[PDB]
Amino acid sequence: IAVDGPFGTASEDVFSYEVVMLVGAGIGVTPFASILKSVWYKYCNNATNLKLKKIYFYWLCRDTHAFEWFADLLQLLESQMQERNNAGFLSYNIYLTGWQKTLYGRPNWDNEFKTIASQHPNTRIGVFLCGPEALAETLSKQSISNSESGPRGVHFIFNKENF
Ligand code: NI
Ligand code: NI
Ligand code: NI
Ligand code: NI
Ligand code: NI
Ligand code: NI
Ligand code: NI
Repeated sequence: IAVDGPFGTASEDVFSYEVVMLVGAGIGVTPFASILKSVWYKYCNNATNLKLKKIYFYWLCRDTHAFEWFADLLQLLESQMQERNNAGFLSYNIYLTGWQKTLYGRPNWDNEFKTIASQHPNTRIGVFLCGPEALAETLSKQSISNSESGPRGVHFIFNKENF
């Protein structure tokens, strides 16, 4: 059993939230490949657990060919989802940082958290990451700064995972 596999801790944590923000940068996108596959499998066969309803995926990429296989995986998943009546389950943004649209540059995280927040009031959002320690700081800060103690407040819970 792998942490990034169907019965791994990371996969279980991801499935415990109604909505999640998954961020994978560079080689850090690799674990998410197995996680996305397992989540799609569970969604189609796991009657006993129906918690996860929405995935916001962020891919920070420098070399587009090095992980060409990951892009194909995203299209594959996206296709299967549109098929079995579930397009909208996954929304992904790809950022080419070398210098479902693909953008050049890095995201404005403050803007991203606000948008997601406004779309899911009174929701506990799990935030996950596999990438540079700095990006972890940013996500942590944003997660806290964008959460609200109010009744309709949104909660961004950054989950540490041992990839
Ligand atoms: Ni194992
Ligand atoms: Ni496993
Ligand atoms: Ni378990
Ligand atoms: Ni090659
Ligand atoms: Ni350069
Ligand atoms: Ni709700
Ligand atoms: Ni609350």
